[PDB]
Amino acid sequence: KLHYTTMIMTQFPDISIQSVESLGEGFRNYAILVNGDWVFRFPKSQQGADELNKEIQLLPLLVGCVKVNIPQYVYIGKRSDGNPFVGYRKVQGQILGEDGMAVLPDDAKDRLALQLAEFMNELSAFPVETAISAGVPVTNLKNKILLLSEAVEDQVFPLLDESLRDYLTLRFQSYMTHPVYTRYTPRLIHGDLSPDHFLTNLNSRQTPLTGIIDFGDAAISDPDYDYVYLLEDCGELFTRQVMAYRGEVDLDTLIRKVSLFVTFDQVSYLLEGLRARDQDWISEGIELLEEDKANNF
Ligand SMILES: NC[C@H]1O[C@H](O[C@H]2[C@H](O)[C@@H](O[C@H]3O[C@H](CO)[C@@H](O)[C@H](N)[C@H]3O)[C@H](N)C[C@@H]2N)[C@H](O)[C@@H](O)[C@@H]1O
Ligand SMILES: Nc1nc2c(ncn2[C@@H]2O[C@H](COP(=O)(O)OP(=O)(O)O)[C@@H](O)[C@H]2O)c(=O)[nH]1
Ligand SMILES: [Cl-]
Ligand SMILES: [Cl-]
Ligand SMILES: [Mg+2]
Ligand SMILES: [Mg+2]
Repeated sequence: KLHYTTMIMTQFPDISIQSVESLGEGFRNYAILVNGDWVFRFPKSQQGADELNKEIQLLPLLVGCVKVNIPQYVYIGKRSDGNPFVGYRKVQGQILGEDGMAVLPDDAKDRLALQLAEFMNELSAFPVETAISAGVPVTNLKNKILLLSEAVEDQVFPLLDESLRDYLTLRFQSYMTHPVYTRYTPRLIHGDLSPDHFLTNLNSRQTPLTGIIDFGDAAISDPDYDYVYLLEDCGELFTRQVMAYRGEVDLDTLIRKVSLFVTFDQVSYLLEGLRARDQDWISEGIELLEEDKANNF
């Protein structure tokens, strides 16, 4: 508390702090709300610092290209050399969350699907070279999944029933051996496009999506990756609606491709629990892998 407030007030003489409250946190950042108005967002690691340095350069170039609100860093602070933090006016609205889309009526879901399709479209139109110049990495997704499959063999396979191992090997091979999945034209992607990052004003019937946050995973990569959490967290029906508005073709094949990404996400989630040495997380991740197999076959 006093730790974050002292850094803020030392570095920003125009901020007089009357209230401070925790707002949210993810794997890479801790966010607090100052005076009900300002989000101060603090990286949790050097990797978080790298991602924030990317966002500092990228987001100002994106503001004028998207039709939702995104964070605009007004305050740029430093913890010490190479350790930035930022402050931005809260992106307004209600975070939708996972449990949000499940309850929404048809007209609202239709409008949200249209707005998300448009947002993805805008990212796919953004000049890749400008993004790279802003520190956005070029992530060859085929090579990333190859490295993942090696890690799984080493760290994950020992924990599994051989039948679940057989399933995972099948999923990795189904992705890796099909050019229909592995070849793509790279684009700027958000990289973590899950509904915990969707800000809404459901009072607006026709334009319920108002904001998107957390661009820390932004990459030049496969645009189909930005469907992964739509499928995992919003469901196949909604995901297919977004795909239709975007003019995707052969949705059965595309859904299969994204479902492979979902499998790999479940592996990744377990690997994070193994890295953290969290037995509850490990057990949860093993269960999610079993559910992935049961849901697909
Ligand atoms: N909370 C419970 C859920 O947690 C995971 O899903 C969440 C991901 O963890 C998030 O992403 C983060 O973790 C990823 C690796 O897993 C990273 O690549 C990414 N950069 C991180 O921001 C993503 N934004 C939302 C998604 N619902 C499990 O998969 C899911 O089964 C489980 O129900
Ligand atoms: N309502 C609201 N919540 C925010 C805002 N910025 C961050 N948050 C919350 O803080 C959490 C952590 O921020 P995020 O950038 O996603 O951190 P990361 O996932 O660790 O990279 C988010 O998931 C939100 O819950 C904002 O502008 N408005
Ligand atoms: Cl992956
Ligand atoms: Cl398969
Ligand atoms: Mg986040
Ligand atoms: Mg992030």
